[PDB]
Amino acid sequence: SLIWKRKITLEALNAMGEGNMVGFLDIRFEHIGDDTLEATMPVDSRTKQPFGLLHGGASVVLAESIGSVAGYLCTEGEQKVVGLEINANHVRSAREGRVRGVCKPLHLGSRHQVWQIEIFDEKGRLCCSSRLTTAILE
Amino acid sequence: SLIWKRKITLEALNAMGEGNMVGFLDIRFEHIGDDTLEATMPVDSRTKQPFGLLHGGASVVLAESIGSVAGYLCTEGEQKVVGLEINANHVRSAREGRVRGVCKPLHLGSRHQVWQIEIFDEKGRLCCSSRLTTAILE
Repeated sequence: SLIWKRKITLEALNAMGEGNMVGFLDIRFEHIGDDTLEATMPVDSRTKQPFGLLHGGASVVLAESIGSVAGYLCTEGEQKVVGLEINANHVRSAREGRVRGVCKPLHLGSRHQVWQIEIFDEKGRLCCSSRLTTAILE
Repeated sequence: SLIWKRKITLEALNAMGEGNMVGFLDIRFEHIGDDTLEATMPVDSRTKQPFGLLHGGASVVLAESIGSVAGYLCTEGEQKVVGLEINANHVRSAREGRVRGVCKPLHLGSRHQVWQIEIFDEKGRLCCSSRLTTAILE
């Protein structure tokens, strides 16, 4: 059940975000499984909408940040991935703590990938369910 | 045609984002047409992915931020809107300057709305095309 083509530590994964949006929002990769990737993100002033709830766009930032790196980790050599389409349903609000995105593959093709990212609050309740489609670039 | 059911100034729209994600990303509402709403956002360390390009999630934050306010402005009284579903197609990268989101209605119903937000780079080229589906809550 090992999907990755590249090895990475959590440390090197987290180093990527410095000085860009992932770093700005304190998105933190927490777990690399054989076939899943997890990261968390705070529900705070940088990720809230004007009414004090997690911004739906911040959930999508989290989903795309995880899916894009998972996609890259399933390519090899100088190959890369480019995001084509992302979609999400917002099913429950969040207001505090950190939310966790859990990313698993739906398709790992030679030309495209599809990733499912589900985002949960600290009580394990689903707050957002998303899918990302990428193209592989040679 | 005039779609709005509430009056608001640009200054009042821009005040909403102070101390939350919209303000922190320097998202700025710039134009209220009779049937269109426009805001801009910088491509910088707050909105880039690790390779110097506008993060696709940042495009979705911009789209959801504009569409949510647009939706609200087409309701009345104590009604509000909640975002249900969002999708976005990433069609061109952006690397610097500001991008501009342009939000227009696809459908305004009594109980749900569908908004389209197109995001253009500083040269007017389409970079992201998104749809936001909202519910109107009493």
